[PDB]
Amino acid sequence: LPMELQNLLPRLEATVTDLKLAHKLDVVKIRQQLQWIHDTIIIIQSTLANGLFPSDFKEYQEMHKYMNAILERKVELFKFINCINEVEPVLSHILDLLEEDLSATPKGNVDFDLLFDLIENCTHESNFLTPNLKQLKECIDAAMEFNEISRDHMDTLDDLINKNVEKCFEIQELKFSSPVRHTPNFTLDQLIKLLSSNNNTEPKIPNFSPVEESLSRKFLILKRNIPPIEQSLTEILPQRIEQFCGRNIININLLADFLQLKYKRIMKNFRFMMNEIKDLKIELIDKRWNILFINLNNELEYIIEEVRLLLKKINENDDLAQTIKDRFNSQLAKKSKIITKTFNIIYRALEFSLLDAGIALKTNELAKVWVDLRPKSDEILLHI
Amino acid sequence: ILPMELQNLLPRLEATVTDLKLAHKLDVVKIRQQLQWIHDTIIIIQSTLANGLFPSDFKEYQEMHKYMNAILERKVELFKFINCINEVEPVLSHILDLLEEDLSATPKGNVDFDLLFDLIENCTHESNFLTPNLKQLKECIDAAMEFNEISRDHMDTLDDLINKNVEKCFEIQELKFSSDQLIKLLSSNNKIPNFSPVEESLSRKFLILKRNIPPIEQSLTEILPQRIEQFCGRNIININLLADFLQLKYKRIMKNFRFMMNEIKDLKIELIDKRWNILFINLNNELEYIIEEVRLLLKKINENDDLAQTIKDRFNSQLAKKSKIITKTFNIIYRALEFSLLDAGIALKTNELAKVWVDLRPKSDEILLHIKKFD
Repeated sequence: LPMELQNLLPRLEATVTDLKLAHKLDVVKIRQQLQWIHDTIIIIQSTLANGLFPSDFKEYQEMHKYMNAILERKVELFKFINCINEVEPVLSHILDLLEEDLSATPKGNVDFDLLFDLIENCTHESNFLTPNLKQLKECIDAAMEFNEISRDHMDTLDDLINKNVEKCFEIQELKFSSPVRHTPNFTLDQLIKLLSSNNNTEPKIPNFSPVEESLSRKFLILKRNIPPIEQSLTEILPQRIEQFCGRNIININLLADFLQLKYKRIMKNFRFMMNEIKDLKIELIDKRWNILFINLNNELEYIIEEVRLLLKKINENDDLAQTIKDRFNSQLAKKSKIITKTFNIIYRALEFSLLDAGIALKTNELAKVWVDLRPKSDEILLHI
Repeated sequence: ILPMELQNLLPRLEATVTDLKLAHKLDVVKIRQQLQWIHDTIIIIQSTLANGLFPSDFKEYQEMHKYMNAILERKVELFKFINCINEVEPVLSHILDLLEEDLSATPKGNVDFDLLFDLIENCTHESNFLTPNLKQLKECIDAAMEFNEISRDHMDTLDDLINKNVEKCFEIQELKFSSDQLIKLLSSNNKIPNFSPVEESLSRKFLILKRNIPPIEQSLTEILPQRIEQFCGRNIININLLADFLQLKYKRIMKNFRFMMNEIKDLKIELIDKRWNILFINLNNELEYIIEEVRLLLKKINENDDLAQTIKDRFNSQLAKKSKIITKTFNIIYRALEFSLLDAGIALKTNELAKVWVDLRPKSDEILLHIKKFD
């Protein structure tokens, strides 16, 4: 934006630098360059007097664009302030030499000529200095950090949180797209085998399929992704508080105003994702354990009935062949053994507390009948 | 010894490992070793902090200052150190995403379980060590950086500068205590000490001194922000003591400043006010005497009647010449009242003289005006 000023800046540091590291008073040369600096200072101030520099923007966040504008050519504005803040000490260097060369015997009218010029630079120095150092420099630093907290920190966390919500959804699409649509039939032997696998290894997803091995793994990465995000939503409050008050710039009111809304917006979105994952955990764990136990209770109740029917038949028809009576006994033996293996493994399984109150009771209703029937089974297989 | 030196054995190795971890494609058994190595190294690093404690409650101590300096010496390296360990969680997430992309049901899954347990094993040690250590350590480095800036580069500088002003202030007085007319030059002027044309130089040395003050005085009201910021802003309870130390430093420097201010204010009276005062004391004294000179001259003319033309003409020319000086003097003195250089006190003496001269000047003037009539 300040094309005119860019052409001047290089000579400015060159002259200031020359003055900065000169020990000889060339009264003629020093006068020339000091006068130049004075005129150029005024020029820079007039161009920077709200032409293309900070003014009250309390009206709208259009200032965001002006901050972005600063950062584009921030390399240059930093260069300007560094030179101008060097001025006061540069002039002080010049002043010592004047005092050192200011012998009583000579008139030293040169000292007057230059001190008037020096103090002439200082008045404009002090006028231009206060806005650039106090406001412009701070505005670059504030806008630099504000872009960090908004773009690098807040925007990134929203991206992360959204991707966690999609992974949340991506998981459900795998569950629905599987051999087990819902309520999967199993064999009591296999139910034992799989239930017993889980006994041996917060809960984990049961293995209905090679797909469940996948869902389990995918869900584990999802569950581990959240804490860093949740850390950063308790840890961003400090960085948000610091800039919100510490900066004490004119437009800070508007910035903190905006950031508070962005944080509130993303915190809502965060709580949604947390809830979605909570709801998913119940589906992929509690529900799965529920249906498995419905499955158990179905087959358990049936094979318990089968056993009761066999007992009835043996007592009613003890007059039949030993081929028949031996097959009847071997069946009752085989069936009884599994029923107790089932109730044992059930009763050694932690997940029973997850179970819906209804289905847990069905298992318990079956349990009660089996404590009555097993002795009646056992006394018969005693004689065999 | 240095605890940093123990960690400095293998910091490059930790960075190297994560560098290749960032950009690894389809590495299985190799990755298992790499990850495991990092885990063990991290625990070793956690133990080094325990042996020589970078984060510790030294708040009770005033040896904090020593501890700052120690950190800043090797701070260059601690940034390299901090940067890699903070990168761990996101680096492993990339690995996990690569692992998740493998899929392949049971076969890939079995290896994946060995890996995730290893990865989450890295993270417990990363997160435990990483968060507590580096949070406080990074703050402490930044706090130490700023604290030395505000104490050495800002506060110590201003003390040096203030003292040099007091030295110059003193240096001037030694020259004042160790060493013509300005006749109408007074009238030309009509606050410049043009009293000693030779030592008009000393005033210019005072002028630069008077000009040096405000930047210093600016910096003593603009340091309060930087002092207030660092005082409360720092999260560490350790700041409380640093705040106390800076408050004591500031009050010490502020006393020295007010002394230097007073010293220069006292000096200004001695160079500018006193010299102006004596000039006008001197003029009033001359004025009184030349007024007297006139009265005697008037008396001589009147008392001894007949005198030589040579004598009567000399007497008259003196009376004329003396009267003109008296008014030139009154004129100058009363114009010093406008610039307000003349003390209100010595003003009264001039006024007392003025009154006697308004009674004599007619007696002077009648003599001269008869001579003026003659043509």
